[PDB]
Amino acid sequence: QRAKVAMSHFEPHEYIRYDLLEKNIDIVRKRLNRPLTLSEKIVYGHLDDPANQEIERGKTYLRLRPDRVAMQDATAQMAMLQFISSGLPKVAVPSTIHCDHLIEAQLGGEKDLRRAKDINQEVYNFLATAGAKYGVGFWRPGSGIIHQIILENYAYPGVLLIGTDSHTPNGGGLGGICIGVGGADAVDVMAGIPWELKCPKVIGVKLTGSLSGWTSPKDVILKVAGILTVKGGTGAIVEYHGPGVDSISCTGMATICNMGAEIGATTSVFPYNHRMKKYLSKTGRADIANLADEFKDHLVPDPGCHYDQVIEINLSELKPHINGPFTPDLAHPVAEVGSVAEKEGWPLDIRVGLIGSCTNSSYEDMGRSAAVAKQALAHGLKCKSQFTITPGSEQIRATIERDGYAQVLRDVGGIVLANACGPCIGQWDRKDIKKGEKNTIVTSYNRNFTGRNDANPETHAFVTSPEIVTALAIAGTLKFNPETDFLTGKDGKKFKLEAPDADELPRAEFDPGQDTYQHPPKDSSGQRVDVSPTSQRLQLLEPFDKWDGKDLEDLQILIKVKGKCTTDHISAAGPWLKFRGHLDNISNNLLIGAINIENRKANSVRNAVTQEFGPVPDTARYYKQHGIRWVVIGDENYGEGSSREHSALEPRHLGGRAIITKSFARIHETNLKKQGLLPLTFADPADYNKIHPVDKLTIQGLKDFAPGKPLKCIIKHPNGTQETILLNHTFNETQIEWFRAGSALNRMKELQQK
Ligand SMILES: O=C(O)CC(CC(=O)O)C(=O)O
Ligand code: SF4
Repeated sequence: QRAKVAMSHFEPHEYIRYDLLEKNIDIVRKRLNRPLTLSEKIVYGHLDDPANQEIERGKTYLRLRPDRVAMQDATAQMAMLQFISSGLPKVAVPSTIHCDHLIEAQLGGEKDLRRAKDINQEVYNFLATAGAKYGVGFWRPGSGIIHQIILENYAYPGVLLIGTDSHTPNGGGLGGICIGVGGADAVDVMAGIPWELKCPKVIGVKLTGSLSGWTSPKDVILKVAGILTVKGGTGAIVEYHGPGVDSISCTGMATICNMGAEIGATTSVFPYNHRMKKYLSKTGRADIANLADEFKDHLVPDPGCHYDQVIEINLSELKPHINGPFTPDLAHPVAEVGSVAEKEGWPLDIRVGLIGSCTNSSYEDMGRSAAVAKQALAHGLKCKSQFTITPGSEQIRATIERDGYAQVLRDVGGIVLANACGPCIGQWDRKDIKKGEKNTIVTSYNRNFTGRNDANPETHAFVTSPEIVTALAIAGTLKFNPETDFLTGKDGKKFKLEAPDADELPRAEFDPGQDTYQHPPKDSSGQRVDVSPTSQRLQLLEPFDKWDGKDLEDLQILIKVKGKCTTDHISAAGPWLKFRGHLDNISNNLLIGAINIENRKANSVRNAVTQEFGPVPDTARYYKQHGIRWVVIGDENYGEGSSREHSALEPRHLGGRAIITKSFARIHETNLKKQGLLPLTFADPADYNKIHPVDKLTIQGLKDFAPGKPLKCIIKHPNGTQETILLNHTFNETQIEWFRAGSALNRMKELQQK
């Protein structure tokens, strides 16, 4: 470039390329002859061949070059084990590993971490030395949660970042296009080969007005989530625009983008503006803010760019919301959730109140919660509900501890957890309830699908802002309304809660903390990575079978799934995180949470030759060692949720060939294709009704598998009738080669020596 500004402090030699962004935007701009949205500018500004790339929203697969890769320790293991199989020497773009997903909440900060490190020394150590070996930066356990370390250190306007986590859109709060992927997408960028992405549509949400009172940034995506729903954002990027943008802070902007993962959006982004400039300078990146100020026409939407749908939200009419209890999109004003709870049969007294995580743990957030705590304490009140605080990073723990917020929150009775996901992915030894107990918990997180936080199917979880969680945790009931209601203080007087006031960023600078990162040594030409051969924690990958050149006749249906089938139903979290680097060990959780349309139950499918009902994993393995290839049949938005590539490897390992659904979620469908399976959707969703557990399917036409050509499937019913349906797919000729080779990885390897 002519400028020479580093990407971050951890890669001083790797410089931001806005000259390249601008050359490619301008190449593109002139083929297209129209105004581009901001996400078109950053996405198309990162094409590997802008002159030849065919660009059609919701139609072409864009071939991109991401700037940096970020991995999280529950998905970095499989990501690094597949990278280890590419055979490549070192990674090709800046990459980092963050250790946040294997630390369980039990006693508090310090104690839960010493136990995580003892318990997990094998995995942490594989990650650290594979880091030292292949050049990936390593954030040491307890250092923070990946989306917070990224926003505070690695995100900047104009970055195209990919992370092995669904909540990676968090970065859009700093004007970057940060998309979540499975580990095999991460090894493509890391291997140096172009990454593909189906050209997104752009939903535009225009923000008008200013935020007030109890209303936070969190509210804007709770309202939008309710407006679009879980199915609403699939295939698009939500771009936020309007006067109202400058009324939100950078970390508030990151809250909104972060929760956009729950409506199925490819990512979410906000335009470079002064709030982001400010945060850049307060997080030690004044120079990124200054460089960006000179490339500002490339970091805002063009005038009159076109959104395929526009949603208009008035921040000034907006008022506090609590979403749930079993999806992020049943939206409620905080004002009404009391009544709905009693009309509906929802536990009214709030059991545990949880604030924090990477969605709501900025200094601003911690401060507004403390500004509510400070008033209850000022009337000798304390938390009527159990209360936990999770800092998203060591830097946020260190700075809020120092500016006093952390003690305020201990004084109303909160317990500060380790700077790790903890109860947000379900990594929580909860004890106040009995299992099966019916109870209500309120968090400031994002996802509140079933059993996500404690695996108690009957726990009713609502998500809202940290300030409303504190206010409702002192109250101990969903019946309470902060805005309106009075509290009886220790002294017998009533008073009400003042809407919090708080500094957006520290008056002072931010305390980084001690000893959070391990640099890769460009030194250790002799760094060695060893997976002990008999480890129950880690296992080297073994190449999947290449395709047989034949059609898939007489496939047995392992399970026909009724309803919602999220990646937590396919590959559960909680206790299976322990085996996230061991494929034949986590495979014993294949589809145990899914509902079998035959008997309305989970984990009891009927074995075809023994005619006895039992676990799905077992039955699949049965089929496998008997030579039975099988298929999974699903309903809408299959593979919905978390990025877990183990939802695609695990059917591949137990002998699955195809998953035929009415619709797939984005990240799950890339992962099926990457692992050599067939993701197929019905060309008519009414055909899901022609297929029964007992039918055998033949998928025909693999021989002349073509982009756009649909596949013909013959349904063979027990009485000798058969039916023929058509099945569509989104395989381009790049993905058909992954199919052929048996996985994308087997293909990757054919491009060297075969
Ligand atoms: O149906 C598809 O082709 C994929 C989906 C999600 C995506 O990859 O963006 C879509 O195009 O809507
Ligand atoms: S599990 Fe929760 S805290 Fe962790 S990265 Fe995901 S949204 Fe953030």
